[PDB]
Amino acid sequence: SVAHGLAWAYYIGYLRLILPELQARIRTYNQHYNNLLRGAVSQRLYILLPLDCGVPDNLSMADPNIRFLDKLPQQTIDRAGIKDRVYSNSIYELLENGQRAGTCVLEYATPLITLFAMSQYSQAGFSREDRLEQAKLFCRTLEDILADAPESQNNCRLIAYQEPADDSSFSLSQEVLRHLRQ
Amino acid sequence: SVAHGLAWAYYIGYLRLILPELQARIRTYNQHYNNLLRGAVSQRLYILLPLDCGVPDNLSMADPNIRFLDKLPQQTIDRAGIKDRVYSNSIYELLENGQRAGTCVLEYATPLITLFAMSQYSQAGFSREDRLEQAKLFCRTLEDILADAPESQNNCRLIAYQEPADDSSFSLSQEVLRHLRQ
Ligand SMILES: Cc1ccc2c(=O)c3cccc(CC(=O)O)c3oc2c1C
Ligand SMILES: Cc1ccc2c(=O)c3cccc(CC(=O)O)c3oc2c1C
Repeated sequence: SVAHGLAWAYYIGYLRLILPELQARIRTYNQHYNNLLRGAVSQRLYILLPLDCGVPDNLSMADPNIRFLDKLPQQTIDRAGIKDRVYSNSIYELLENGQRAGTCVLEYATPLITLFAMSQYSQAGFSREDRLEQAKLFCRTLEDILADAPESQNNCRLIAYQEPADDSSFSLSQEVLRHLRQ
Repeated sequence: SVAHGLAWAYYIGYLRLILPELQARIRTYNQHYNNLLRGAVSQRLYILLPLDCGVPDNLSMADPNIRFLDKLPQQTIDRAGIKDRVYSNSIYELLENGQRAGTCVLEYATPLITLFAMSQYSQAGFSREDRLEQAKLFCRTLEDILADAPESQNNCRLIAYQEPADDSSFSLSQEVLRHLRQ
């Protein structure tokens, strides 16, 4: 199964690398730019999982109620298969009814890009129906990995959603706010 | 298939983001530091694919006839799912009888880390035998992808190899040089 392997790859090649020092990075940021923030970023990493596998080029453009505010200070990673790579995470403001309702570190799950690409390329032998099935499977597998994972406790949140196409009353910031509220 | 999706993920999420500007980065290196390197690094990316999926902490330590020389100039990435990310590549010295015999951009394919991990974790439901079969299928699938991929014509080379178990005296250094010499 591609989703099974993708979930493990996403965990092994990203999440178990980024999550250990994430809560430290967020506390550090909440220390030094506190005068600037007049608030506090939340502790967890919020990962967007659109089931249609539609990943935009820029998250800032994706919803007018989600707004880029700041970068976390970087993290260079020193491991096998990874040498001197610079990882950065972005911090977003979430608006509700014109007002700031939350601030969190937020990003899309990259393997959805691969699932989407696989459905476009004929050499991959992957249909658009295969795609939705695999995306749900990817979400559930990853969910299960993180439940039992030493690195993943209390510091990572999966936000999976299906977007109606295309009455489009959907709000991405509403969906994130629903998880943030806890 | 796990390998099928890992190969596509490696192409979609690394190789096609890195290959397009590789030669230019190398060409550019062969100038600014031509006086420092006193030679030339070859222009392709050499990807090591150990079938036993053993990927070392430091390649430099996998064979002592493989020594780290220098880093390439950095590339920043502007794609979807990957804003403000800094990628570097490494140049290695290959030794033969104590002297330099070649210079190349060299790295292990990361999905083999994932294949290895999956064989170690119960939750992955993935055996040692599953691992070797999938590693072979990964190489074949990746080959097929690169053969017809726009970004991957003539700037990439796969070095798949199987370590004998009888003699613990196989030479990665020599294997890489065997490809290099053409
Ligand atoms: C741009 C892009 C696209 C797809 C993947 C991916 O499938 C994928 C799968 C497993 C692990 C990674 C590593 C990462 O998210 O940095 C992956 O990264 C991808 C990236 C960076
Ligand atoms: C450290 C590590 C381990 C495993 C993968 C991986 O499986 C994997 C699979 C597909 C794509 C990527 C992205 C990359 O190699 O930068 C992947 O990256 C990994 C990395 C960076």
